[PDB]
Amino acid sequence: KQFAVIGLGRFGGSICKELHRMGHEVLAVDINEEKVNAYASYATHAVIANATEENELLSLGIRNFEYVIVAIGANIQASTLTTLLLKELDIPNIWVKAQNYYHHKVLEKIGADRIIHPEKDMGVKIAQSLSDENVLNYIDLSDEYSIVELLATRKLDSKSIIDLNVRAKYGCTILAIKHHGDICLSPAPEDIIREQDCLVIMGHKKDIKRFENEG
Amino acid sequence: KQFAVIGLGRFGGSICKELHRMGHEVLAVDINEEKVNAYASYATHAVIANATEENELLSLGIRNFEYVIVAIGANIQASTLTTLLLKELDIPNIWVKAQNYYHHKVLEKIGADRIIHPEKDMGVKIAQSLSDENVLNYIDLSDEYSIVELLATRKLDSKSIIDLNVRAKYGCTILAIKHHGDICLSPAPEDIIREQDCLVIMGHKKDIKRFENEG
Amino acid sequence: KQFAVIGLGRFGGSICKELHRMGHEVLAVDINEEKVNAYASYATHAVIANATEENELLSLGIRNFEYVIVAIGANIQASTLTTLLLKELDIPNIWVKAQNYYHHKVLEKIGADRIIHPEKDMGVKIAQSLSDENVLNYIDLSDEYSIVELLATRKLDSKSIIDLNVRAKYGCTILAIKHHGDICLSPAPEDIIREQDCLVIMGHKKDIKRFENEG
Amino acid sequence: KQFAVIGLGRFGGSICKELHRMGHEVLAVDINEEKVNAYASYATHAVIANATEENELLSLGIRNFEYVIVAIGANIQASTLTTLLLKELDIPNIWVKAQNYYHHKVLEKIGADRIIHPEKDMGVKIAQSLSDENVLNYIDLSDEYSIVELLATRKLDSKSIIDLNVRAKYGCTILAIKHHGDICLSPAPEDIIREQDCLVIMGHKKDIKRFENEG
Ligand SMILES: Nc1ncnc2c1ncn2[C@@H]1O[C@H](COP(=O)(O)OP(=O)(O)OP(=O)(O)O)[C@@H](O)[C@H]1O
Ligand SMILES: Nc1ncnc2c1ncn2[C@@H]1O[C@H](COP(=O)(O)OP(=O)(O)OP(=O)(O)O)[C@@H](O)[C@H]1O
Ligand SMILES: Nc1ncnc2c1ncn2[C@@H]1O[C@H](COP(=O)(O)OP(=O)(O)OP(=O)(O)O)[C@@H](O)[C@H]1O
Ligand SMILES: Nc1ncnc2c1ncn2[C@@H]1O[C@H](COP(=O)(O)OP(=O)(O)OP(=O)(O)O)[C@@H](O)[C@H]1O
Ligand code: NA
Ligand code: NA
Repeated sequence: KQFAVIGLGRFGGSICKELHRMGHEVLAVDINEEKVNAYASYATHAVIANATEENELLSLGIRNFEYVIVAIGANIQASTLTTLLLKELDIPNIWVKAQNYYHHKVLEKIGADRIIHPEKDMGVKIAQSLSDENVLNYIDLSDEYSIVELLATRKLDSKSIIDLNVRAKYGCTILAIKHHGDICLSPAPEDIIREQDCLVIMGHKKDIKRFENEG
Repeated sequence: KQFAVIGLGRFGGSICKELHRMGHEVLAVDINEEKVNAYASYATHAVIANATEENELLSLGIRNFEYVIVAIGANIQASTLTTLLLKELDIPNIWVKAQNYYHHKVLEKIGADRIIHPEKDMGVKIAQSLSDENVLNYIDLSDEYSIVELLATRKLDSKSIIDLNVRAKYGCTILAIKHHGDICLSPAPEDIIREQDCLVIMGHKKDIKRFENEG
Repeated sequence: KQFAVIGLGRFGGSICKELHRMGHEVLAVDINEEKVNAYASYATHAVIANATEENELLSLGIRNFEYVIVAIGANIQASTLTTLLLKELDIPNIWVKAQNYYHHKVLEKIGADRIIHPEKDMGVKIAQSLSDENVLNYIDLSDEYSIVELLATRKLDSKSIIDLNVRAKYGCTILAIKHHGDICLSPAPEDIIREQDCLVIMGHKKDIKRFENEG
Repeated sequence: KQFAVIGLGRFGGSICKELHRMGHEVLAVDINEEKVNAYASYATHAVIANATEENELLSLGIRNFEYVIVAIGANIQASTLTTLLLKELDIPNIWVKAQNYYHHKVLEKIGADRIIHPEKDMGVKIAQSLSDENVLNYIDLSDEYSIVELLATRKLDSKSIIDLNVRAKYGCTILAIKHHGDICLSPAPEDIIREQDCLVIMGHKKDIKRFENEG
């Protein structure tokens, strides 16, 4: 797999550094000279180029990349023109970072395979942690079911798993308990719940909220 | 709970809209007139103010907010001077959006309770999906254990749960299977695995990668 | 018919002045204060507004206009987001002025009913007059047939229509002859051809060029 | 014929590409480095130069060109100083693209052989098509007579030429009928008029409008 990342910002530069860490061939393209010099050591190849130009895009050998990530999310004109060129060049996978709702609609029309909202998705996840401080990290399996990594309270100290009627009353299944950097995978009844550490739970979205308030 | 969000960007405006959707009192503060007019309907109170000024900050009644989120991640001077004022005003919870590694170190010194990297965290999660297309969304329970929502392949079609020796060989536990918008919570042996839909699994980080390659 | 012209440039301001001359209700929208003040007397209604904003676009009553002309041809971001909003608002006819080939392709994707190249079409017509000074104005009926308003040469002076074997040899039909501000519609054989005045001809594109060189 | 085009914009670059297509020697002059690199392949010779400088203008051998086209229509100072130099250098034909009415008056004073308004002429032609949707393209032979390429309506279907009394009542002559990419030159009575395709007509300006309303 050969990856090309166009636009070395906070979001684009993180993809370059992570893919280079995993041992992947990454082409880092940016119009800024200082950005390319900073990410020259964090990419297989770093080029100072304008992606809105077809002649400069063909000089990179961009047709040899299966995945191209257009991480420009503040210039709609630069973002939409780039993916119009890549779609014309028959790139199998174009992932674009969008800015707002209207930018999302343009990229969907001109054939962007996946459209990403990094700050919008994180802001929704952060606002869930602000509203309820008991949660630490959650993953939405669907619109009604989710896996929530809860934080243990003071009332849950010295409590066994069989004491908590999550399976019967709340209809939720405890998945894993982490104690002081040691994680217990699929605990069996019964285990004593320690102080304020991680507690992974799975259930309906409304059912987990009932467990937090009651227990 | 009263929340104040300072800086209505892509990240800050998403927290305002999500907290207002949940029914929370949100104060939206921005130095830009156009940003405040756009988010006036998505916040309980929207004020055009400079947060680096103590006199303007005290005019907002900012001492009445338990949570203040400083969502300025491109102006380090504006971000660090705001949280210095809020720390001086004894705000119990200050959550700051950082820009790079050096901005993270300054905010840790001047007393930021939680420091957030929205684009850096999403770029790491996106790069995991680029490297392995079988994964869809994952949550890191620890540095060695994670819950990965896999995507079913063609070889897993018409296969039962008991046929897959994930519990014995791979040491991984299947958590939930979603079929065409219908999610089965904690499936029992045995269930037929359908076509390319969601498949939630839990196990060691290295053990899940073995399951993807072999099966 | 109610027309809205967005962008009062050299091209947009000409549509406003011509439609207002014919007695049509024209809404002139521009983001520049000086442009609106200049065209306030040449439009039924002139508003200073940003067309990329949906709230400002709905304040104009833009849903009441059958034809909206987006005459912005130097800002691709402003041009493509305006027509995305108008397409979302179900405007029956959206005519957009494009900048280059790539801007033409974006507007075709997001549903522009007619795309106009004013300078590109005039430059092609002007370059035809530079290459052959005998022509004055031409209209392309098809890719092989055209009506060319020729200019009479010195060798065509004191020549009758029957003397010119355009119908038999060249396969071209003389349409109209203009003499000193007096235009003769469909002349009959034979009429004396005067000095260097207009001479409208119709025929194949290659056949007219043979007539110019030989006669 | 040797042509020089000064200013490679939307209008100037179209003249360069069209004249180069016809097989003419074109000198493309622009002050922008990126414009010259783009049109280097579409011109015989492309030079990065400032046309307001006499020393740079004489380095191009501009005295060897019969036609010079000054396609600068947004900088009046650059446009008027260029044609003052070319008039001083005794260029036989100087064609200048103007911006407004006052720019047209200056160029007429300092000796511009032909002054062109590309957006103003297209805006007038476009506004004629907006006012009456039956017309497609027209050419003004004079102030009272024109050739209009009409669009066939539903009431003109299955109608013969002799049925339409354009020659007797309206005083208009049908010139050519185009059917599905096939163009009939000077049709003879009688031909059946098909569905909504091109229909070229010639007559007085007021007489054609009567034909559209009645038929
Ligand atoms: N036409 C272009 N071609 C290549 N790179 C470009 C182009 N235009 C902008 N860039 C670069 O893309 C990077 C990211 O774009 P920008 O800063 O506008 O977006 P952003 O949404 O604010 O970024 P992020 O949130 O990832 O920090 C910048 O380093 C910028 O220099
Ligand atoms: N001193 C300040 N007080 C209040 N708001 C401010 C101040 N300085 C900047 N802002 C606002 O904060 C918002 C977000 O800041 P900025 O755009 O610099 O950061 P960012 O990291 O690029 O944002 P995001 O990624 O969330 O789009 C902007 O709307 C900006 O106007
Ligand atoms: N978002 C916008 N909303 C409304 N008007 C706008 C907007 N952006 C630009 N305009 C106006 O549109 C007009 C024409 O746009 P612009 O000058 O960028 O294009 P152009 O192709 O150079 O124009 P022209 O060739 O017709 O002179 C200008 O008067 C400009 O102020
Ligand atoms: N002094 C100069 N000498 C040569 N070229 C020039 C000079 N000044 C401007 N130009 C170039 O002339 C070109 C056209 O000029 P400009 O863009 O100002 O006019 P315009 O009327 O907006 O153009 P168009 O409608 O053809 O796009 C531009 O590429 C510009 O760089
Ligand atoms: Na950002
Ligand atoms: Na123009």
